[PDB]
Amino acid sequence: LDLTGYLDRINYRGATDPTLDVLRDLVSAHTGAIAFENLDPLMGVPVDDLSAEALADKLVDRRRGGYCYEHNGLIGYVLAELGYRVRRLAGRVVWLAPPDAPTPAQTHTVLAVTFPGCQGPYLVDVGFGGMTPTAPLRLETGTVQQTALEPYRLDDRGDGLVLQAMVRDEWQALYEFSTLTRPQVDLRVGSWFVSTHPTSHFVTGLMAATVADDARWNLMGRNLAIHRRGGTEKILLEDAAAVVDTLGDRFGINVADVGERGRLEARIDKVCF
Ligand SMILES: *CCC(=O)c1ccccc1
Repeated sequence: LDLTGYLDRINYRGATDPTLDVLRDLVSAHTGAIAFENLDPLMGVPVDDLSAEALADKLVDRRRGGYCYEHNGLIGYVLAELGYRVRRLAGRVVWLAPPDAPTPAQTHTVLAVTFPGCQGPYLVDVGFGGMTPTAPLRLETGTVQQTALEPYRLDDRGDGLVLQAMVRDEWQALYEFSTLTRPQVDLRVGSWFVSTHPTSHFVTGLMAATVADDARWNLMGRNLAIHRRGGTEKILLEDAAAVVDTLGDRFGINVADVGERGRLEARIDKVCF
């Protein structure tokens, strides 16, 4: 119910009516202000509470980032309060995987959004780390949808859909999802798995992502990548202390919220180095 707190956090100043332009402006403000991060699962802190109060406490009041369940959870509550009709969906991540790869777990969550006067439903995803669409996408197959960054495309895959994006020089399948509404409890089960399981990439490693000035800032451990329209520059971070500095400065995460910096640096040192 802390609508004001959220809007100030994302530095939004426009209108609040449930329209297409507002949805575009909110998604752009959210993706540019709240970083993607897995500092909680990395530090052995599970992501179990997906209520409006818990997510606003962390992502707004404490100035932290989060992952898919936290990002799409928070924006989903905000949009519902503004008058948008929000349906929470579940997805399986297939990024960089070939078509014959083993069936992935349902560890991603996206939103199907409608509003007064809309021609059709819209896909909203502000929680897909390094490749999250910075614009609401028409929930329709075949159409190429250009954003402020990469172009996106949805295609019909079996009993559901698949979101694809043109990364570098080829169309890459990001995730496959069903358009069926999933209850909150199913999302909690998925979030528990991805934040506690010893095999999860969010437990074993560090991942951080943001968007700032027509560019994508992606961090995989000590590997920082800045993806621009022109090209990509890669920076190999020297030590765990420099990694924490990047998380605080470049990514705008309140690192002090995690606890003693020495413990976070030691965890990054043992995991990334
Ligand atoms: C919650 C899952 C999530 O945020 C994610 C999965 C796979 C790749 C990027 C982000």
